[PDB]
Amino acid sequence: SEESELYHAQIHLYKHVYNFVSSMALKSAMELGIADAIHNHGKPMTLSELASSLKLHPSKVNILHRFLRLLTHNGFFAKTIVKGKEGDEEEEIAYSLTPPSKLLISGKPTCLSSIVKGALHPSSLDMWSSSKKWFNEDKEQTLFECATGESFWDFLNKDSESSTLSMFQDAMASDSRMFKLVLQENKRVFEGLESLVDVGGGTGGVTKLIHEIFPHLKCTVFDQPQVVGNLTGNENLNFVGGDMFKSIPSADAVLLKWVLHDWNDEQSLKILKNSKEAISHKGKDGKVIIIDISIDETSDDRGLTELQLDYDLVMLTMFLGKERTKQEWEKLIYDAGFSSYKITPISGFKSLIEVYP
Amino acid sequence: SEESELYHAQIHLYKHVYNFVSSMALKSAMELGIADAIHNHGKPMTLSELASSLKLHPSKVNILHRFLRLLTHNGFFAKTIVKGKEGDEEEEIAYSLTPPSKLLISGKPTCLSSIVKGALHPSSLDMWSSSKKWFNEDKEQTLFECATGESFWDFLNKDSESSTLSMFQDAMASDSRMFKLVLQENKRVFEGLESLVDVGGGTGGVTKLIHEIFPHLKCTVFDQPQVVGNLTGNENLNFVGGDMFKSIPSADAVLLKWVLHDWNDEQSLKILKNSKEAISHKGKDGKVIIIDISIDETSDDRGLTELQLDYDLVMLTMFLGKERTKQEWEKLIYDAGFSSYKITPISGFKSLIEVYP
Ligand SMILES: Nc1ncnc2c1ncn2[C@@H]1O[C@H](CSCC[C@H](N)C(=O)O)[C@@H](O)[C@H]1O
Ligand SMILES: Nc1ncnc2c1ncn2[C@@H]1O[C@H](CSCC[C@H](N)C(=O)O)[C@@H](O)[C@H]1O
Repeated sequence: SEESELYHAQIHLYKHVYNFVSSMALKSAMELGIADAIHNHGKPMTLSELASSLKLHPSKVNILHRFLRLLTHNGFFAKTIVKGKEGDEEEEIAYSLTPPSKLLISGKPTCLSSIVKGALHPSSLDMWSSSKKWFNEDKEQTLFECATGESFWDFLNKDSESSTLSMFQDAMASDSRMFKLVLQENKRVFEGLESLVDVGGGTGGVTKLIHEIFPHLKCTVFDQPQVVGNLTGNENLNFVGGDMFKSIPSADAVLLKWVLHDWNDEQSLKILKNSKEAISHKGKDGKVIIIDISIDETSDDRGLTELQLDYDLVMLTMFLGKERTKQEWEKLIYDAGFSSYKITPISGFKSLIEVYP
Repeated sequence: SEESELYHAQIHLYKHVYNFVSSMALKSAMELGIADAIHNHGKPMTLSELASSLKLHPSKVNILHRFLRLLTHNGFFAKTIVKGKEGDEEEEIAYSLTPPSKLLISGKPTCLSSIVKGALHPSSLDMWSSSKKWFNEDKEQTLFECATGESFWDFLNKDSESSTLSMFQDAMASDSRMFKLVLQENKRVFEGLESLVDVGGGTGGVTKLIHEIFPHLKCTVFDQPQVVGNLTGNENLNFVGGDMFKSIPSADAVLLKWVLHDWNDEQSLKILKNSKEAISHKGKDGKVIIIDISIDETSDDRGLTELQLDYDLVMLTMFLGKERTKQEWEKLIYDAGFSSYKITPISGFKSLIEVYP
């Protein structure tokens, strides 16, 4: 017996084998618009009612039921027992939305539909059939290039991929929108700030959001001369062109939103150093705000670390990109000269790091 | 704040969105033969050593590392810290197998490679791109037929699918082999039995296994006249042709291995009734043994119920088949007249039901 003790070993194995089914079940739920239907019904909905709302063929009803059962077990729906109308139904089960599923209700600031649709789009999953060829080849490329022949970006730009591109940029907009919510949920981060520099803020889209929640904050959008060049306006809105590797505008705080996952530790350290100098005049009152993923391998929420590692693997297979771990984030901020830092989990699995001198 | 409280809602949502990545990571691990390599090294293996064993290009090494990190987090590998050979390596991490991964070592009775390879084969995953079309169409068919145009079985039989068919029948054999292990791990089930009837035992493949662990048990392979017709041999081996819906041979016990998930409750009840009569002469000493899936929705091992529900969904999308829940198994055995029953979990997520009169 000792050693050759299966079962515990098999349950674990199969559990990971069939994980994909849970994702496909969620995918279906959103592509069918179950949340919108129940929400529009605004009252626990019955299998028949939902079936009728989705205008499903009678043969597809029991398929809806099967998907509902699993999804309910996965916490995307709550089961209720409802009345019935006399000579029919007797005792029937009704379904209600749950916080997780409410995120799938469209026409709402919190809708994450487009994002889940892109994350589970065929162009995101089919490439995996080339994983073995990808591991054993001599060419350095993304798994997407290996399986498709072209890079992900070139694929979207094709003419026969017009719709695919609309979907992904809908997800992109949906992601930048959610930032607004991050601001709303973490006002204490920007509370005692008189000014802020949005490094690599491009045309000022993100600053605009910041201004929607904090109208009085003096924001200076910093980017390259060409990207900013002209642009002006507002007493609290600022556009200055320059090079973040040489110097970044002084302010109460420095925002680095999605600007460090593109640079290596060397280039990232210089940016952090220039960031510390830009707040240097505010002394121990200034702070650097980093918005990027941080994987906490030693976290107690194993599921969250796994989700983070999952995402990181998608960045690898699709773009050959990487996210940093909490420790390498620590090394970076300390090697830059800061005294402490505070990580705040945001948007499911992302992070908001507050760095203090 | 109340109601509009995200985060907890998002972490849950994304966790299910990106579940597929864990499956693809396991898929890679087996297609690369990481377990075989470490096992053949028979000592915790270093990233370099494994990289060299897999003969990976230098550019693919860091990809191996990324996949290893996640898989380790998912418990398929244990990290160790090893020596190093002087002027190189310094302190390097080594990887060891875990019970779950040891299941991937080939040339062993417990190897579940072929099974995981089929379960994660493109012919098993690509069809999901047609899920929306499948839900909204009027034709009753499997998701595989909807996306491919042909049934799963016809696909395997094609000439251009010779290899695909070898893979799936390797998985089938691998599954029937594992039964031998189920027997070894549950001898007390067949311990006090003098005889046994293997209903729908076909040509006696499964009885052969039963005879390997229990040489003295009198087994009578029961099936249709044509499938058995001739076949004879052995004092403890028996072949009798007939119809299980009319009557099944008497014996100390009746085995129903994968024979009930093909019949509806009506046909399944008749088979159970005829099974009770076949052991009727042994009184309260006889038993009916059912080997088929049982989903325990109220189980405390939520993960196992989810895995079972996952599998059940694959049977739906690929064959339009179904597995039963523990309660509907209960209704069946009680409506047949039995007094009690005992469910024993086997092979990861399957079940072995012992039914008593
Ligand atoms: N030397 C440099 N100085 C300042 N900005 C630079 C730079 N090199 C590149 N960039 C800018 O880096 C930005 C990276 S993208 C930054 C993302 C942005 N804050 C968001 O929320 O989406 C680009 O807008 C690019 O123009
Ligand atoms: N009326 C009947 N009586 C007995 N066997 C029947 C039958 N109708 C169909 N079968 C048999 O039902 C079996 C279902 S498959 C049973 C699976 C088998 N015990 C295993 O371990 O793989 C077939 O072998 C088929 O020949």
